[PDB]
Amino acid sequence: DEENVAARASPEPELQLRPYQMEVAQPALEGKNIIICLPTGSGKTRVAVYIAKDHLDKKKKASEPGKVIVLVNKVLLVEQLFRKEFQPFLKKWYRVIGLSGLKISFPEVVKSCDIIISTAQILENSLLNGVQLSDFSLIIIDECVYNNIMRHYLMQKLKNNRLKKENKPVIPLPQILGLTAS
Ligand code: NA
Repeated sequence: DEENVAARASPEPELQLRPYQMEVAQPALEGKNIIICLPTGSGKTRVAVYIAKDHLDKKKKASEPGKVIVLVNKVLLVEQLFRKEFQPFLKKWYRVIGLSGLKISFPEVVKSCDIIISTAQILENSLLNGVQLSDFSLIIIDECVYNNIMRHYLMQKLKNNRLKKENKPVIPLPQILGLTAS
């Protein structure tokens, strides 16, 4: 019909999820740390991008810091998620970049961009050594390397419990979104 004719001439990618995908995303949309398990890579990716956009939109509305890092475990996945997914979906609203490993610096992409696609190793190197976990409001972990990052998170949670006891400000920690297909 008339609606269908128009839709057939509407080329921009769309980020409307199926109801099942919405159901499994819901706790992440509410800001809860969670794992999402989906049956396809394309589905997992679309859900990740939707959650990232929702997250950053809410932070902007609330005048709170918003910055997403997406961690993968292969250099080729960095360029894929950057150029084929997050950039085409969100470039209208957010500064997206992929960094895998020559002039571009990881600490500087963290300062200047809103969605950073990188490897777990690069984050871990920047952390275990320029960058802090608190810099990010959301960390998306593909195929949920990660033991050290997770220990680091948990230790900051423990440290925050001490800071609270001491009537000192806590250090902000990101929401964690783990993905697995499937
Ligand atoms: Na799916």
